[PDB]
Amino acid sequence: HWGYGKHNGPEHWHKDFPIAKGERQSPVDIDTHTAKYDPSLKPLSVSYDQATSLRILNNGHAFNVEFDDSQDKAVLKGGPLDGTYRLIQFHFHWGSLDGQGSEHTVDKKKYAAELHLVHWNTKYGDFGKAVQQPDGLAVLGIFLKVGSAKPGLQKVVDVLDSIKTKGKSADFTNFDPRGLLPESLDYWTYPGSLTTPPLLECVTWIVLKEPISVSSEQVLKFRKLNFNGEGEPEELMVDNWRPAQPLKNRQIKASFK
Ligand SMILES: Nc1ccc(/N=N/c2ccc(S(N)(=O)=O)cc2)cc1
Ligand SMILES: [K+]
Ligand SMILES: [K+]
Ligand SMILES: [Zn+2]
Repeated sequence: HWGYGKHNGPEHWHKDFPIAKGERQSPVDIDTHTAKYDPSLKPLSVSYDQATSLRILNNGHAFNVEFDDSQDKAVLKGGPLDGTYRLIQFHFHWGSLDGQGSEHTVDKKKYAAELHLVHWNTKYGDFGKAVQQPDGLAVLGIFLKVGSAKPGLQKVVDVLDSIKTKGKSADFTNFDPRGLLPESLDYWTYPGSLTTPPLLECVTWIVLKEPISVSSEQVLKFRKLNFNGEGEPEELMVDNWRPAQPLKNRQIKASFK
């Protein structure tokens, strides 16, 4: 029954998930001055031309846009990655107010929200086997700030009314995640974890430096979602972010000078 509240939120997770206090937990604060440019990083390749979305789901902690990952399509490679990683889902974390909501921070700055595009390493055959591996996953993280609308986000916004409550899902085909990407692929990268239980330490994080802008109206619609199920007392789905965790024995690398 983990969640984001007082009695079940991030400070409680370690009881059921002791890895919460592990050596490579996420998210982290990205100290931009300490991050070092890495000339060993290969160009990052985001190839989403053939991405095939299937469905959108309110899982009671966020909403997931799911992809058919049965064929080699929507792939992430290059950068810090060895081999090819396949897109399985994306989701967001966001705040109750524009001043908070991101999981990663940049010199302690919190963005209004953060998009996570989740990929599994194809060497491991599927997502379930990949999460048993230290290099099983790559998550592409993208910050959201409130300003101009993101036109490519609107289709997601408009379907949220149909998945208000935990356990609701809806068909969501033909969504193009290319419409969610900023111009620049400049990034920071480090080894980390899932940011929700089970908090598994499988993730190569790739966090883009350039945020996307979304409108106040768009993020307000995220905030109308519910953590609770249909017929249950309303608890708005807001502040579904884990705070920054200790960096410990890690270096953050920059893809740019
Ligand atoms: N058994 C199991 C259950 C839930 C799992 N969740 N997958 C996740 C995928 C991505 C993230 S995140 N917020 O992108 O780090 C967090 C969790 C993964 C494995
Ligand atoms: K609450
Ligand atoms: K949940
Ligand atoms: Zn996430």
